[PDB]
Amino acid sequence: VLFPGDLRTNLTDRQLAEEYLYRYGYTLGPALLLLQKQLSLPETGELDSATLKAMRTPRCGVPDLGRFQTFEGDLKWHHHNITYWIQNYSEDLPRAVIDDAFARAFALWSAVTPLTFTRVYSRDADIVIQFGVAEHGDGYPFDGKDGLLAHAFPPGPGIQGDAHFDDDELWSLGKGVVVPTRFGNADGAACHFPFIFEGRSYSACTTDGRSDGLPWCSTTANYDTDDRFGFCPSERLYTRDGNADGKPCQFPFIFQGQSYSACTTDGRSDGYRWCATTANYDRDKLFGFCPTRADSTVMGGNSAGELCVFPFTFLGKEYSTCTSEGRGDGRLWCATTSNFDSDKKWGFCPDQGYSLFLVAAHEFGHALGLDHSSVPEALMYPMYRFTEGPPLHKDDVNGIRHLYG
Ligand SMILES: [Ca+2]
Ligand SMILES: [Ca+2]
Ligand SMILES: [Ca+2]
Ligand SMILES: [Zn+2]
Ligand SMILES: [Zn+2]
Repeated sequence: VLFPGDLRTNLTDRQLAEEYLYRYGYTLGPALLLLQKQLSLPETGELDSATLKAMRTPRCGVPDLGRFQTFEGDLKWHHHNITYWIQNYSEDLPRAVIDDAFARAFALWSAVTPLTFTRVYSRDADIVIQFGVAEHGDGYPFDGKDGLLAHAFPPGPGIQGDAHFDDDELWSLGKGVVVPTRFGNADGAACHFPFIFEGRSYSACTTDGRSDGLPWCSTTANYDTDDRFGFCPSERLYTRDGNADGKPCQFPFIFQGQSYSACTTDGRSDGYRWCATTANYDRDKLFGFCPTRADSTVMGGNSAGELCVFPFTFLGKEYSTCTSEGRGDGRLWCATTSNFDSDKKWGFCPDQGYSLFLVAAHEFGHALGLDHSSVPEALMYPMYRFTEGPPLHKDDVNGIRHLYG
């Protein structure tokens, strides 16, 4: 029926083209014609449906023509060992997955050149890596969800060689929120969203098929045929850090003489959720931090930030997984209370997100001196499109090789 707080203000075709052609350095037919060449679209010189479809797809924020500013130097590194510093992390992913995605993105390039990359921990690095949100320190602000996904600067001193990723995007490995599991039979392997269990398709973790309320997930596309799974982040299964050694929270638990039935911040200013791992913290003084559940935290709607509540009632019916019921755009949402028919509290469920790996490899191409390829399947192509294979293409290789070795 109706979804309040769902805002539709996405720009019209003309405003979009005007901004896009301005932002990526093209500035209408002459400009459009250039854009179609850069992207290898039919060169019609008209704002056609293929051109609009492209302006509407997520891409890199680095201009296709022109540069961000005047840059110092010949824009090619002149020492082979390049240093990089990861100054901050996105919370959408396990810090280790982030470290690894970047390491792998760098490896695609050290592979076909004499360069090598070594992780460092100071602003000293040749390449400083950072997650930022809108205005983030350099005068080239990001645009909120889905516009440009990131950007980087050519080789050089200062901000040059740096790479920035827009944390308004859901960062992942491109196939749904990255959720490493605990205790399944899957060795800690990550959840495979979407997964099939007893029929149904799940795009998040569920507690159904269980009675203990532990959210789990298949680690393959079909659990029914594979029997491989693991448990998702839950304070009912484990806790992190603290002194409880990982033991699950116990509800309820006494603290400051007060009885809690959920994690809490009382006693902290850093909004971190924690809980006692025994029925009484004052007596036993054992506690741990409640892990965060990214697979089912909604975006947008009138409850951004909150968790899907399953099952939830929609049109008298019961839903136990994210749904697209009630929508014509097929997108997934969930209610953030058990009854949506009365509460109307909802949000959109996490999507595939953007591969931190692919985007980083693309941006590192810039931090090394490369520009945009006009070859659709090449890594240095401007637009984002998720693919499973190795991403360096012949064109990327010819380009990085023209600069190094
Ligand atoms: Ca630098
Ligand atoms: Ca964006
Ligand atoms: Ca984010
Ligand atoms: Zn780019
Ligand atoms: Zn930036």
